[PDB]
Amino acid sequence: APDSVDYRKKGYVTPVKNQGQCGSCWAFSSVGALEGQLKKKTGKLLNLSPQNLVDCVSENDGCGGGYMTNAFQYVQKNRGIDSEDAYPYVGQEESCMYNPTGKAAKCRGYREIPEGNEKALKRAVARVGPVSVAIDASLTSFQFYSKGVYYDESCNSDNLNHAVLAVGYGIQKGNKHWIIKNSWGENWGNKGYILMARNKNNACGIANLASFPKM
Ligand SMILES: *C(#N)C1=NC(N2[C][C][N][C][C]2)=NC([N][C]2[C][C][C][C][C]2)=N1
Repeated sequence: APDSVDYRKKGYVTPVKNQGQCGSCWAFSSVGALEGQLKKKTGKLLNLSPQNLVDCVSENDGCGGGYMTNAFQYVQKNRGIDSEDAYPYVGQEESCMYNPTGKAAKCRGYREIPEGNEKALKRAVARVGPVSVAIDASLTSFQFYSKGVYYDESCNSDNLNHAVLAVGYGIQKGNKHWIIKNSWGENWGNKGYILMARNKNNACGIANLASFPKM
């Protein structure tokens, strides 16, 4: 263990989920960050509801994509977000079914990492916890990733098409990286995660759309 951190070993990360056919990566990413702050603030965490966000964040497009900051704003204005148990994931948008009795967390706003600043993202991951981020995950090599530290210069930092969650950082075999939680199931990548090159010119745009909720 070098100059690094891995929140999976600290109870700040819930099990890896599978968004299914639905383009809800942004909802899983948002919930992931919210869950981390729930643990930081209260000492306990709980699977929050991605469906709640898919069905109720009108500024977003449901299974057609969306932004994490919009989700954080919703939780704030809504005065809460339901737990997974109270508002189960069905993988398809349905009418907003938010129920305050199932509230499991709330937030008072959010902060965005300065665009392209990986040092700032590193500081946020160390001082805040899991951070919602967006990347270019369109490359076939990204999708079939299995191990090691992913680095492909063909990645387009101007084409963020998938939202994920930075749950740590460190170094493998001399290769600095970010520990990334995806939402394509535990069967994807390495147990649901991917190690992405860190301090390599903001590879794949990892620090271009990073944010976290405030509690
Ligand atoms: C996720 N999952 C996710 N899915 C989509 N789409 C739209 C195009 N067709 C597939 C489903 N879109 C987005 N948008 C985000 C990309 C990363 C930056 C914030 C928006 N996410």
